[PDB]
Amino acid sequence: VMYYGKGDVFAYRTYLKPLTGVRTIPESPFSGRDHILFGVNVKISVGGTKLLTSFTKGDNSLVVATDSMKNFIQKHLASYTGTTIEGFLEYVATSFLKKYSHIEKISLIGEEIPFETTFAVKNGNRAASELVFKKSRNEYATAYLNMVRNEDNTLNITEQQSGLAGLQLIKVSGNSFVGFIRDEYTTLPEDSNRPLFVYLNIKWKYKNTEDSFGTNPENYVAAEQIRDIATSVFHETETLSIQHLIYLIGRRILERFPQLQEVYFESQNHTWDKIVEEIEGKVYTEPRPPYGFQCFTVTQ
Amino acid sequence: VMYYGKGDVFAYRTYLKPLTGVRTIPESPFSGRDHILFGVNVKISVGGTKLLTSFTKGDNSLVVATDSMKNFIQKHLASYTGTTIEGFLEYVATSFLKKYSHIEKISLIGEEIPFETTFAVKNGNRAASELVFKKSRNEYATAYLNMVRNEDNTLNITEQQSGLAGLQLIKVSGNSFVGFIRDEYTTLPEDSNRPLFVYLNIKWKYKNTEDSFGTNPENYVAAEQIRDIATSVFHETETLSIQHLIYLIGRRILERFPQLQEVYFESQNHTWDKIVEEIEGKVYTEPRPPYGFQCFTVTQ
Amino acid sequence: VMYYGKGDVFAYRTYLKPLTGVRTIPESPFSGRDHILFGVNVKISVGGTKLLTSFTKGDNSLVVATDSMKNFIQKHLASYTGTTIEGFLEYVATSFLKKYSHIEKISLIGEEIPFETTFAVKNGNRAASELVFKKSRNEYATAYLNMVRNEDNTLNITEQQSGLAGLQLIKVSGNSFVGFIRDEYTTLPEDSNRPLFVYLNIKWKYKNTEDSFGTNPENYVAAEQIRDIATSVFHETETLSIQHLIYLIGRRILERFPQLQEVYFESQNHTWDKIKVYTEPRPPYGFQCFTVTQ
Amino acid sequence: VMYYGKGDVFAYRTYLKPLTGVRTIPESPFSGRDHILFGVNVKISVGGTKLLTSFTKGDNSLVVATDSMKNFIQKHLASYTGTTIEGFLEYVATSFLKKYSHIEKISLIGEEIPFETTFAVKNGNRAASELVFKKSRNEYATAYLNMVRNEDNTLNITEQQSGLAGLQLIKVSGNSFVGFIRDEYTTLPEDSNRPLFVYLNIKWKYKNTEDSFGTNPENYVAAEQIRDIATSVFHETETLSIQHLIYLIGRRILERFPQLQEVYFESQNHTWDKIKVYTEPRPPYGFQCFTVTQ
Ligand SMILES: O=c1[nH]c(=O)c2nn[nH]c2[nH]1
Ligand SMILES: O=c1[nH]c(=O)c2nn[nH]c2[nH]1
Ligand SMILES: O=c1[nH]c(=O)c2nn[nH]c2[nH]1
Ligand SMILES: O=c1[nH]c(=O)c2nn[nH]c2[nH]1
Ligand SMILES: [K+]
Ligand SMILES: [K+]
Repeated sequence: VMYYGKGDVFAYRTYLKPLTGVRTIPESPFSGRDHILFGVNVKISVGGTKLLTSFTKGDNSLVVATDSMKNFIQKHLASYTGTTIEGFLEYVATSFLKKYSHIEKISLIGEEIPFETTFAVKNGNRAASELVFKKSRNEYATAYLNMVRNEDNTLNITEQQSGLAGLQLIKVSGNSFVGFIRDEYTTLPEDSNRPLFVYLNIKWKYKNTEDSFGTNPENYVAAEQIRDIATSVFHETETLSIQHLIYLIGRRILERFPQLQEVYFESQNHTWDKIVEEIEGKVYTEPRPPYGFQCFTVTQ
Repeated sequence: VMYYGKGDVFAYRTYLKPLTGVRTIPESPFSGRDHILFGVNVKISVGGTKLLTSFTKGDNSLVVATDSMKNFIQKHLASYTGTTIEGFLEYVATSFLKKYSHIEKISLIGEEIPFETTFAVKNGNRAASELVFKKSRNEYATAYLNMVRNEDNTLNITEQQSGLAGLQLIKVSGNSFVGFIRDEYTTLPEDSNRPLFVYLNIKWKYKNTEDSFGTNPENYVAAEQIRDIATSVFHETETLSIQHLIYLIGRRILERFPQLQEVYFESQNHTWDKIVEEIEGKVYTEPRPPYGFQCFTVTQ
Repeated sequence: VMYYGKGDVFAYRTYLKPLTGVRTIPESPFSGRDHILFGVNVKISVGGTKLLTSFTKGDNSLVVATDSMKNFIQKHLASYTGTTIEGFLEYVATSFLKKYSHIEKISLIGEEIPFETTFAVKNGNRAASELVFKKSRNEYATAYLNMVRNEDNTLNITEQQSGLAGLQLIKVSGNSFVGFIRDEYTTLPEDSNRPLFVYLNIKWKYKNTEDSFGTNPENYVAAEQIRDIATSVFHETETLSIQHLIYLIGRRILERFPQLQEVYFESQNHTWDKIKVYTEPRPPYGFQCFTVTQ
Repeated sequence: VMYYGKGDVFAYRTYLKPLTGVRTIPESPFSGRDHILFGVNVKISVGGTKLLTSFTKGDNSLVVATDSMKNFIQKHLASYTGTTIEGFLEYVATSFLKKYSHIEKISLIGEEIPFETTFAVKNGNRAASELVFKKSRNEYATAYLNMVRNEDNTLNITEQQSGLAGLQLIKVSGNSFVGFIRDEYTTLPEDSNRPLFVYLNIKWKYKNTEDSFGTNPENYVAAEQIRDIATSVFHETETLSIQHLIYLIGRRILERFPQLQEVYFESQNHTWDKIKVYTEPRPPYGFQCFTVTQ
């Protein structure tokens, strides 16, 4: 392996081109993004056989400084005319490989920095502010893009993924976990009504990469819509495990978005413990640190 | 000094008594709390001259185990019949001092664990879920209560404060910081239009402690309403500094809530830097770690 | 209340004047600091009645920008000729009030950024490097200073404290917690041999503020020495509670350092649960606050 | 993909069998581990075709609860008779696949929880305590193991790696970064003497998996020794980049440990900005990934 790059390249700008013309689904009122305030955190990693002597000899002749990669990313947000985080990564990647022809591969991760609308009273009228936004530390959209320059000097995307990260959902009732193996290592009691608390990271892969860029926005799959499917499916279903929940969420995603090839889940179990004192309302509290987790792919 | 206690006592319960009958203000649509899902993180600290030998001699005869304080808090959330985090602390404090008459002082901090409504589709109807909630890592309500047992064995509250913590607001334009001292230590340029990013922690003190408990809920001041004043005032005003912004927020709070005696601000400045590369849309990025801060009290 | 300032002002300096000639105590090998690499994280807060209109009117005419406070701190680490973090805060505070006559009060917190030595081979000899250091995220020295300008324009120290923060100590045996109140709320079993795991913040106040500056280094009390007293006392004693442990640590500190007026403790209990094998507990943690005076 | 498991399974054990008889190298004093106190944080992941219906139908009949995996790990630390974190993972993996025939693959990550010795006075003599240890939040040993059940029911190790994580090293001088591309996007000045601050994660693979278990301790490679090689090489060399530094560290590791097949580096650049006085940079950090093979 031989890669180098820059992480935590934050970039914020106002008045990105709005995302509109999206295709709606029953589970979500999402209708687009006004993009008055946009933020992204980018990680860039590059490689190429011509970088060998920067490691073996200390020869920096062909090294793009990682500080310069930071400048490159931030400058390209200023000139980006598109509407999605996926399209921004494609713009950066194509531009970078065209600039530096000795680079054979670039990998980009983009994580949206989400902001929420606030309201203000102007002359007796309370209405959405175009100026003041709340920074959110909750869920956010993500994107991943890898691109190569082939031996014949043509350029190709080699992996593209979109995602939703940081979603934390608790369902207070309507969840069971029963019927699991009870042997000499089992101290977990059967529970026909637990308050299941799941962390969800969800990623999806398009059949056609062009659909990820917003160029024809009716074919875009928004992380907001995926989020809203997840919350609806969790509500609708008596869950039998996190495994079965994420299967059902994935099936619903692929049914709603036939342009997707597959969907990938990383879930964690953070369910609260019943308190020690006997019960009045039932009371729960934080568990010990060990957390369950699941990784699962659903394909068309 | 001589105190001991328990921190990070989390307690979650469903169907706390709803908060309704609140008094509205122009800046906020807040109309109450449904309390289907309630969470709080409590810190308890106690003291008393009779605890001396637990330090000086290792005699635990009069020590309430901190684990037992945790049990006490969690059990009392199960039996609490009120509607506010302030009233919950009062219930815990009065009950604890009545149980343990050798304790002379108790200090409680409560931090709400906020949850946000989600939506689900049931038989074609998309509507607020009573089951699935999103855990929020954004702003949250707080409460502080100190109570003593006097030498004559009567009980009194000795300090009570309510608050809002973790509010992060960015205003993209309509902020200036000019006219400050320019001397041999000054490298900051004058800026007539900066994207001011402030962290706000806001605390308030009632004239009459009973108004904090929800018993007559029209006299309650909700952290939600304080939040909404802060966002409105930030929008309405060309800011001249964070100092002047928090003064104006405080004045508006005290005007809207004449039952409050004073309001206290802890603010931090986290404003982004303009990027190094020249500009296309202007682009900003994260600053170096040093952050400005302000502490300020406004009184009636 | 009316204060403003800057937090997280980091400053890293090479070749500060070495701290030497400190009095060594039996609990600790500490005998000074080479100061090849010295880092500090400073928080500055200032106030004064003449700042009122910066809040009430948006008038910045008397505002020292917090960014300029950051520059002031960093520049003064470059010019500081002393040997201790306490002396550095004194230098910053005096310098700042002398520079800005409208400031009536300044409060400073300094946290040392600790570095540890590393091994290098030089001509076959393994020894501590003079060039390569390891950044530590464990315990660290602290200092606190509040200074005011009086109406007669004299400057006065109103608060001064030194400290050790972030010390995490576990003793595998020789600890009990028994005899506490058992009632309707008690589920904790009595335990005659627990692996007590304590977090310790320890603060001390000098009888004579001059002793904190290193001017006469025989009178300086190093956070390293306080750490080593804490571990020695923890080892020596069959503990009966965290309360009684911190009492005994504090008594030893005051006995070893008669120039100290008081010691202050903030402890937390992070003892593992028994499943011998132990594991991490649930989040609630016990804590204690306690002062011993000379 | 179809896996599930448990993360953050902490387990703390006293008096593990000591690691002794290790081969010492010139860069490091390391000569074993007393193992009075031993902590590990384990992540377990398992899979198998027979788990399909636990996802597709909600049938838990073949689900080992992740809580039970936690119990399994913790109990096996109590019964483990070996001397290394790599050997502990092997014991857990073999034991788990032998217990649960429907599991076809298991992946384990183990992170050592590092403790440091402390000073105590015993009858006037200051010495390392056998009872009181300091919890360290600095660098730590790691191990990784993947094991599968074949169709003929043999068990096979498919991946195995050891590591050192969280090493943070700053070298005050003797580092350059010059000669890189300067174009429209370059604002970074050339620097002939920077205080290079690197974070290092270092991983290695043995030629013979048996060497990782400590069974023959002369062949074990301790994370402590890798750390000390890293600091020695950093010291010895006028660095020309992080890229070239990690190349030289890796070459020295493979020379000192011919039983190793490869070394892998994940480095990050956290060098301070110059305001001599330096300060913390803005958040963006450089990083490098690089493998050296024997
Ligand atoms: O949903 C769950 N899946 C699991 O595998 C599991 N194991 N313990 N609890 C659990 N809950
Ligand atoms: O609003 C501000 N107040 C201040 O005191 C300050 N100092 N630098 N920038 C600043 N901005
Ligand atoms: O040392 C202790 N002090 C306490 O107050 C306490 N309470 N529970 N466990 C405890 N341990
Ligand atoms: O060691 C370095 N390698 C790099 O690639 C680099 N880029 N900017 N600074 C750097 N330093
Ligand atoms: K719309
Ligand atoms: K209502």
